[PDB]
Amino acid sequence: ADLEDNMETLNDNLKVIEKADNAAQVKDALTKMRAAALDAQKATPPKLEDKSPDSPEMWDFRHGFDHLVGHIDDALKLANEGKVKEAQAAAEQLKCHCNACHQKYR
Ligand code: HEC
Ligand SMILES: [Ca+2]
Ligand SMILES: [Ca+2]
Ligand SMILES: [Ca+2]
Ligand SMILES: [Ca+2]
Repeated sequence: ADLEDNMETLNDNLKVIEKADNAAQVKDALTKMRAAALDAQKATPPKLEDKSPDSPEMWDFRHGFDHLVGHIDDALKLANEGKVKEAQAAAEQLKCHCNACHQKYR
């Protein structure tokens, strides 16, 4: 549903997470993020123009959303187990996924 908007959704919900008060909020943000990541994973960034879905760049692109959903799952667990700050920290550790893709395909 538009790659810009998917990316806005991940960004945004990182902020709510840092600012959050209780796991239920954090739980909801990570939900939004996960869906965003799966939707984004289906799109074609401008730099990957006329690259066939079997190209390494488009494989690598889709791959990058896979590691990230993993780490979002791994953080959601902490959420459902009431463990806020540790999930608020796991969330921070997600910026490792953000940087790597961007530097390649933004
Ligand atoms: C590739 C597998 C990506 C990962 C993982 C993340 N981002 Fe991304 N982002 C990606 C691309 C290819 C682009 C450019 C889209 C375009 O319109 O050119 C972006 C852009 C953003 C932006 C800017 C959005 C805007 O208003 O134009 C933001 C704020 C952003 N991305 C955030 C973001 C965060 C917070 C991520 C980790 C949780 C993250 N992205 C991962 C590609 C990829
Ligand atoms: Ca746009
Ligand atoms: Ca924008
Ligand atoms: Ca928008
Ligand atoms: Ca905004």
